Amino acid sequence: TFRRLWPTIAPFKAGLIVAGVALILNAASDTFMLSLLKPLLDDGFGKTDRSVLVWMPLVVIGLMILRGITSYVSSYCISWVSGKVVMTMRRRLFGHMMGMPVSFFDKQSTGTLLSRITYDSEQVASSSSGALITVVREGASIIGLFIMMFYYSWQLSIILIVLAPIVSIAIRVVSKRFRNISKNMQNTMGQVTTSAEQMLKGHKEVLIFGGQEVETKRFDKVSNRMRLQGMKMVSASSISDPIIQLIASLALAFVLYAASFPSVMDSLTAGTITVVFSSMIALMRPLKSLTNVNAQFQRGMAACQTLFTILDSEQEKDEGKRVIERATGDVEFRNVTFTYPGRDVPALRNINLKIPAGKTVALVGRSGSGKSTIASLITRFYDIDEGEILMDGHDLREYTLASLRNQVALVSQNVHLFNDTVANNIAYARTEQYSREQIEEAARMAYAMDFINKMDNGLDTVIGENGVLLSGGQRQRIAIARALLRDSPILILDEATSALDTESERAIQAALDELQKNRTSLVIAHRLSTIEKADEIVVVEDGVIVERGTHNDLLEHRGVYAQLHKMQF
Amino acid sequence: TFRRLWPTIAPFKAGLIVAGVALILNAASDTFMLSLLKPLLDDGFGKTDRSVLVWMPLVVIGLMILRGITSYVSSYCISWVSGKVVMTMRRRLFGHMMGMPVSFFDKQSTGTLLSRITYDSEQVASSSSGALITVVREGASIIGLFIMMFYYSWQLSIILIVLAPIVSIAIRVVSKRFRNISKNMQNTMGQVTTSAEQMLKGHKEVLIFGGQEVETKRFDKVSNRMRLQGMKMVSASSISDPIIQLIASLALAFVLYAASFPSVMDSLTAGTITVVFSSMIALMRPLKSLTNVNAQFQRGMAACQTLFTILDSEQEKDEGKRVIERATGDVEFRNVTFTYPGRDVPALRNINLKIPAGKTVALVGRSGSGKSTIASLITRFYDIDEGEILMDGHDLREYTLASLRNQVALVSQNVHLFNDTVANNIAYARTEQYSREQIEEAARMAYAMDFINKMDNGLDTVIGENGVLLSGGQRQRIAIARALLRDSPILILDEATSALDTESERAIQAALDELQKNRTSLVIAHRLSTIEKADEIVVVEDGVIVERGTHNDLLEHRGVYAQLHKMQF
Repeated sequence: TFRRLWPTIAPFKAGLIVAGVALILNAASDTFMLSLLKPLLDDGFGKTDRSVLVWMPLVVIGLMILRGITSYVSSYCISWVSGKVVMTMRRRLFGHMMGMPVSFFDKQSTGTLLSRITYDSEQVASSSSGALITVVREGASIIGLFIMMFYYSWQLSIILIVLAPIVSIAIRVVSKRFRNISKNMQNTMGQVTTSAEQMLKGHKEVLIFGGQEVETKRFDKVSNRMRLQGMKMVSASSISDPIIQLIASLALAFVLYAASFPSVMDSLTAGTITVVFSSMIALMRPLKSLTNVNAQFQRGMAACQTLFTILDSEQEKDEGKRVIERATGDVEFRNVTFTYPGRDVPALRNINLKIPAGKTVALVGRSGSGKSTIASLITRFYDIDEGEILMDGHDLREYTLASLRNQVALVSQNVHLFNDTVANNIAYARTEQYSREQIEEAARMAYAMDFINKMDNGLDTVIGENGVLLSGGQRQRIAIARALLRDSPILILDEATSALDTESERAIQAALDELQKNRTSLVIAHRLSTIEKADEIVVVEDGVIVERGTHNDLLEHRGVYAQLHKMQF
Repeated sequence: TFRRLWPTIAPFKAGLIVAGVALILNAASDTFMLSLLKPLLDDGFGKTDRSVLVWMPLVVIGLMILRGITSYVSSYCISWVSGKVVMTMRRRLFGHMMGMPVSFFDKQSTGTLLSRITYDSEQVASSSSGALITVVREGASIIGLFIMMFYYSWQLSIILIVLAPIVSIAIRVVSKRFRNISKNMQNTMGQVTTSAEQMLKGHKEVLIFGGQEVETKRFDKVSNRMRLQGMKMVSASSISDPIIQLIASLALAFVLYAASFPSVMDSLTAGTITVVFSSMIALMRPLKSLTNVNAQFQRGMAACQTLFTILDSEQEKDEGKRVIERATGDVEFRNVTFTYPGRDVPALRNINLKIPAGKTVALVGRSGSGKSTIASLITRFYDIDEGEILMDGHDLREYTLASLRNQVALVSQNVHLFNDTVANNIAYARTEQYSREQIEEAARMAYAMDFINKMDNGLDTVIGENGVLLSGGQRQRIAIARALLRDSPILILDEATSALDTESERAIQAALDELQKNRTSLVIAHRLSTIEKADEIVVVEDGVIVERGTHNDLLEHRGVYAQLHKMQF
């Protein structure tokens, strides 16, 4: 179909043409190797015992080294072109995916995105390359073989290529005849098989009533029936091979009959004949290879259409351009009803949550639905389905997206530390902005210096995966250091599970207290200490804040907070 | 492979020998077909003679008729041998399967039982036949071709065939080297792809921070890897290809060098070298095929061992020599504990149920746990796990199985009607015992003659599957007719469906009352009318005989019968 990746491969058209010429020369070497038979057959043997036959080994070994060099060069160059186009496709796909919304990553198919970016892309490249090399090198081979046949024997090729379609239509009609006979009788085969099945399904009924002698006689008759049907199957299927071989040898016999001396043929054959036949029994292979070229090309184009469908999806909407340097103004959720995309049930109904500036507000809901959703809603990682999230006098939609990202920071047990040095991870995308001294001080006041000093290289050790592979609490402290260096006016604190890690829960809690001394703290902690520390506490059963107030006030108004507090202890 | 099984195939040895000689002749056909080449080439065209060329087409086409006839005869005769082996194997398998215990019919795999009857029985014969044709035909071709090489060239054959394994080991070591390189490279590729996967899964945390170029740049570096590493996939593999070709052509050079460099060889004429090379390339195939003979043989022998194990498995136990003409005595359980084989939970604990002679007992239970298994137990489908069943003062295990099975008769909504005529189905395995007049008398007394009266051919119509396809209520009517003709002293009724068919339920109930007017009859049933009509009513919830007494008494004492009276309405 329509491919618009040609501008991608246009800069590398030179390498592609070099690969094509290499494949042309490869096919030329192969067909010249085939044509090498005739001088060998005539002069090498018939004329003399020794003469041409000494030159020919050198000629064929030379042709083979030429063929190998051409094949290797073509493979290397087409690999270069494929690698470059797949390089461009991969980086374009990832660049789009950077700004592309969370919706595809919202469990649409996360594991298959890896396939899309690597396996399907290289499948597109390999399919296109395979189609190109196949069509060019097999067209070259076909042209070379045809010119060989016409040059060596002008009159033999026309009769033989006239005969070949006749044999083709004969083979097709015979195969169709025997295939439909086969399936037509296989219907009866299935009938008898079902008869035997129903016969044996009455095992209890046979056992209870009478004996098996009548049953054995019935199975004997049915067995004889399927045995004769199997006779018919094997006979009908086996007679195909004699018939097809007979047709092929009839074609050969007619060819030889034409080769019988008249005035047309045999004037110039000598040992030519085998060469012609050799070429034909070679020529049958590329044409078959040429049959699948279109199918392979269509498969590659379908994969490329999938990739283009991924690419053409709209990026994250960022129409709002209002900028905000510091977000000291409070956050205000006002009757904000959110629905998860792909989820029929409303994830979050209208909620009037207030988050005053420089205060601790704690989400204490235990239902597990909507608790982490608000952390995404405050950050425009999902669209605002309904209601207004007004921060510092303006709604989140109006604000520049990148602004809202840098203003807010979130720290959780789950944190994807990037494959880099710890110092670079501490200031992601801000290493130019933040000095190494600032990074060290941030790690110090986050109480993570023990973990950095533990590793040999320290501030430059590769903390990412396939590197240090540090423990989860250490990842949390790295994240707290990231937020602390950023000094985000708005902090989100998930704390999914409160683990009293030895020698580390005290340090991480101290770091949490250090970070949340100032700035708003939207905390989803299951730890009772943070809940008590919260200036306000909210419990939401996915619809609305059932209870609002202090933890003691929420204890006074039991509702659902009482049993929740029982699980807290 | 300790298959043995030869007594089965011994009487059909003559067909096997005829197939073998025909197949050897078929291989000799190919040998002589290639032998025709040297007269066709050396003395056909290079020679000025004409008639020798006209000789070839007729002889090759007649050779092809010989090949086709030999192939057809071989296929037909080995089909005969295979069909007879399958005949005896299927017969001896099905006889044992009917003799196999009901515990073998454990619902383990009902369709694979047919597969053993159909798929595995044909697999053993097909595999044995394939191994036979492969070894005989391909070995005949191999030995004939070697005789060819030694006949046409006493010298070139030995050098070519001693050089061939050298080329084989060279190909093996080179291919193994490249495969090892590629294989250990695959692990590096797998490791590299994990970096891209990690960066992709980290989108959730890329977006909150600045991300952007520091992501893409990093990805770009990783993007280069599967290009460069990707080149190592295609580069090395590519340079694997011509090298294995090159050395092969080097061998093709060497023999050709040996064609001329000696002053001794000097005896190839023109076509004999072509005959030798053609015979080599035509020999490569049968050597490959002959390598797979052991695999086919062992696979077929494994399927044969499955069938042999099924045949050798112990039948239903028949260690009872006590014979009863008519079971006029009472049937009674004494603390009979039963467990389904393959089930850990005791299906039925100890039960001491007594059934007086003549009187009717009903079993009631919604879930059916424990209720249904008893009706099978009295027929010795599943042997007792513990306890004893006293029939006429002796144990059922003591009684002869075939003798007992005639005493009790089963009636249910689901009855496997055999594909014979209605008259046979009424007197299955008893058509000689009872007269046709008795059969129609039983049909009339069953009060279901009408459905058979309106039937086209009357009592002689094929009634089972691939026939009239009778209705399930009418199947139950046929069963009540079966019992009427048998006049079994013991009756078990299932009555699971409890279907109130219009005008057929009434006749069914009338027939049930007619049959159970006399003789012992226990009835599982959800019908309140039948439960009331029962002389005794029993409720079993898989644990114990919960309630014993009349239905009014079982209503007076709540227990569980009241809950049954709820949905009996």
